[PDB]
Amino acid sequence: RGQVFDVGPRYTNLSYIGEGAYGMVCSAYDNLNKVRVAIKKISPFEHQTYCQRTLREIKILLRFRHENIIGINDIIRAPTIEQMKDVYIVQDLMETDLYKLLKTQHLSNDHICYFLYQILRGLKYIHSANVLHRDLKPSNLLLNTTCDLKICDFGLARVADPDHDHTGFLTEYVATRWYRAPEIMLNSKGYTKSIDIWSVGCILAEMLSNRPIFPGKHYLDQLNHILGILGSPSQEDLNCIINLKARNYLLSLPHKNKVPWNRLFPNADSKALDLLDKMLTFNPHKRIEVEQALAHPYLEQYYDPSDEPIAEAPFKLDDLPKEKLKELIFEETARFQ
Ligand SMILES: CC(=O)c1ccc(N2CCN(C(=O)CN3CC[C@@H](C(=O)Nc4ccc(O)c(Cl)c4)C3)CC2)cc1
Repeated sequence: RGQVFDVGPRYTNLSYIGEGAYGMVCSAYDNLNKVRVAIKKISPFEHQTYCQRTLREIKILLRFRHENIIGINDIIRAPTIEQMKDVYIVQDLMETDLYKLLKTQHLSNDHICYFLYQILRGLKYIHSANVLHRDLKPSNLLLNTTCDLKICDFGLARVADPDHDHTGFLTEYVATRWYRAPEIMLNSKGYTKSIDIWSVGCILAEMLSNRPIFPGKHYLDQLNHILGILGSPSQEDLNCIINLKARNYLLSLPHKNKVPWNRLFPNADSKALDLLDKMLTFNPHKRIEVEQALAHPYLEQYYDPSDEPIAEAPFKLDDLPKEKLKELIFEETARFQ
């Protein structure tokens, strides 16, 4: 679109797909490996934050190999650090994403069940590598005509760090508001695996009704949408809240009873709602883990631990200047030259 998309000599015949904060994505013909691929142009080097998100996307996707996780097939950039101003990331081309599908189609239970299984199968692999995605939502679940589902966008991913998850009440957060677990607003930095399970619970709810379950209009409104459905937290859950300010705030609220899942989703499968309840558990310590979710009765037709692979070894940037991050991005993309 009169921007500049220099991907030769391997890729030709471009067509605009979309754009966002990250940059722009087109489809293109891989003249060396038969078919059309997706190529995204990233221009991150003027700011540390954009460099961090780019290095995470690249380092992680290059180390992962899983059917339900988008791969990186190739990376195009200049031959020297001085001339490198953009980076083009080549990935398998997908037809749509769950966000776009839910705007035009109501899904049958058997589609919801199969898509949920794939999300959880990919998430099992991510979590087995000690990685957190931290921004799961419908637009980050890519889909094709044969209903294959691939998780994308690891720009906000982190290595899990439960010992350093604690933070103060109403601490700012970057990931997508509607998919934030309640603890993000109360006492958590989103450094435990439970953060992702909550987001998957939101996605399941959204597949059941074609509407976001907790559409907060702003930061604090997100927690009151969550409490408006889950109802007031139990005494046990309040005494696990850590922060004086978070405890005081929850104790100051009028009592609110839980809205039954069968009243929000009167046409849903009862086993889907039992699993939804366990993913949307207020206390992250009581929230179901990915392996338990895969073993839940709702997914019994697909559950097969021998066909739900894990990573061969776990993964083991904050305040690193943009210049150092550019050098690391250069080194990480060297294998494709
Ligand atoms: C603000 C700013 O300058 C900025 C700069 C960088 C930045 N990063 C975010 C994380 N990165 C990504 O590339 C994430 N991508 C972007 C697009 C999405 C994706 O994978 N789509 C996709 C893939 C295959 C397909 O077949 C199809 Cl149809 C679509 C996730 C790195 C860059 C964020 C922000």
